[PDB]
Amino acid sequence: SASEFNILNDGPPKETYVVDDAGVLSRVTKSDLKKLLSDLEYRKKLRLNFITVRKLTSKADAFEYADQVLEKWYPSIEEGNNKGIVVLITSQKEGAITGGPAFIEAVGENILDATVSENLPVLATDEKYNEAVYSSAKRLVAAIDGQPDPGGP
Ligand SMILES: [Ca+2]
Repeated sequence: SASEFNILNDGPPKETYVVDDAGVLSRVTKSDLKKLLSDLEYRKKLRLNFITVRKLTSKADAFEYADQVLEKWYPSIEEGNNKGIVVLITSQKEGAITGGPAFIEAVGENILDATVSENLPVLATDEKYNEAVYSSAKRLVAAIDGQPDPGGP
């Protein structure tokens, strides 16, 4: 699909932290994401990007595609070490999260697995894409900052 290709092709958003290809997020929430994530990057030197896509032309799943984006956008560990990539496939109500070792290590498997099995699928099923993405961003940030886990929906 032009979507699957564009997302890969266009590379990472170095000004915004979001590629809303499915167009399911409001400009206000995208502004709030940029603020939250630009602050995370300033403080912890971790660059977390969110990607929304309606459907994947290929048969690959969310995690497979997330990994494909990580490797294409950041083709070396020097570039990808502190990078995190969250994918949300809106039609499937499925999410995935991948990243470099430093990013993965900072979040922890507990929160990584919880965000993808709770916040993302649950909120998107209820058509709350803005909350799905922003609550996930908040939950991952809390894990990174060693703060109390806000929990899922
Ligand atoms: Ca799309």
